[PDB]
Amino acid sequence: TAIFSDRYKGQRVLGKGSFGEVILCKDKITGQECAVKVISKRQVKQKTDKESLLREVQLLKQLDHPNIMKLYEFFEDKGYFYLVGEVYTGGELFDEIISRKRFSEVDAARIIRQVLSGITYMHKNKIVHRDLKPENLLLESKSKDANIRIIDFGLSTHFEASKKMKDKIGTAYYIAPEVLHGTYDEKCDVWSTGVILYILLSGCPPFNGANEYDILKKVEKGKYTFELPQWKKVSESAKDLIRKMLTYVPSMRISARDALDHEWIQTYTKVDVPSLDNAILNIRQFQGTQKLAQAALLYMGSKLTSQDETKELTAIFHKMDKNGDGQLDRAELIEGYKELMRMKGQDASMLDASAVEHEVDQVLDAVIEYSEFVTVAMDRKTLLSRERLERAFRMFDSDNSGKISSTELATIFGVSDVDSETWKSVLSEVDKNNDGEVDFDEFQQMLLKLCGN
Ligand SMILES: Nc1ncnc2c1c(Oc1cccc(Cl)c1)nn2CC1CCNCC1
Ligand SMILES: [Ca+2]
Repeated sequence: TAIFSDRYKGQRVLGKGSFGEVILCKDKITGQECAVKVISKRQVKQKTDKESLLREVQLLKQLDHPNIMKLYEFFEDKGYFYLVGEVYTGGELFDEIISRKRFSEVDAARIIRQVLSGITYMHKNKIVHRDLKPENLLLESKSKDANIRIIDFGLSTHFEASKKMKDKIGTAYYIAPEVLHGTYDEKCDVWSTGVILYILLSGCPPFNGANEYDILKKVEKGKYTFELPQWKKVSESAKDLIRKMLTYVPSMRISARDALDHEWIQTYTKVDVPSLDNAILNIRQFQGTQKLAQAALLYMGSKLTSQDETKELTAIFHKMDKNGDGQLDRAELIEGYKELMRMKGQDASMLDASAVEHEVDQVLDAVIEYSEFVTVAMDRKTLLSRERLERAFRMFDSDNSGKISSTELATIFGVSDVDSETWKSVLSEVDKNNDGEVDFDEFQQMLLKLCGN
């Protein structure tokens, strides 16, 4: 009954999350800022009925814990769901960890106590996460003492997971084996936390592989070891907790509540404690790899979307061109730009007609010839993905060599799920005399060829 766009105005894009885009919105009356997740009904299938989702939303809005994202409102229209809640500005936990100079078991214990405290509270209220991963751990604010906030508790119960690799990066490392076979309960979140803890103390995923399916095979077998040099400096109580959290049979696995009472959490959140330097280095490399694979898939996705929309907007304006002089008025360009989103679905950044008019005004200030309007309007859509790709390449290239080796390409394309023979074939066409490494432009050329260009 209540309309989302009548209450809130979209201010900035916050980024892509599970099931949808996240937008920084502001209440038009009170000035309250909020983070809004927009879920497209045509792209995301519902697992439950309308009344089951309404009942969970009503419960989720009443729950309150300092390590759980606060939900404020919920809206639904013909084609979307709008989940409105509190905005957190500290970024992803792992992006803050790689910025600091030192990281010890005290820092890892304080992180995991917060995550376990939030999970314990949500399990007492019969809510399961299922998709707990570092990307769902946000820091409340930019301060070094900020609490961790878990986002997306309870959503996996009501929305089906995306099958596209651009939406599944990192997910295979943390998923509990019982989730893969279909019988699972709240203990799956203890397993996921166990994996995160293993990565915080060693910087290496316990279940790894050269591609998504190889990771899932290791997860399904459930076997892992503490046979890496970096585990020698870690306490025995930490390894005991990980062992209890990564116990295969969920009825034998420790509960979130009992993981809080574990000796490791009690000792390290209240006796020599060195900095886990090799772990930080490995987390920094792991984070850079995941972000570059993700940036590569989103670059290819936005390039295909841009090609689709460039051609559709050209056809719309060509039909609207009454005399065929290649030119149109501002009012006509709004009509055609609105027509594009009416058929291709509403864009998260274009919440209502007023947002569409402002986007058209920004393009008209740079450039009337409708072909020029199309080019500038579509380059603005890809801007973020192109600069994210170059920035992620530069971050991955930690020695500033300007190049990425074939072994690094194999790792990146493995995480991106691009077949080995497919990317090597593309590399041969970009540079016929390739010498086992590519610069940024050659890498970008490879991605353009990997999406039909
Ligand atoms: N609370 C937040 N504050 C700031 N940004 C948020 C979020 C967030 O979690 C949401 C935001 C709105 C609704 C729901 Cl159900 C979850 N998702 N995002 C988007 C981020 C999530 C982490 N990677 C970058 C994009
Ligand atoms: Ca390099």
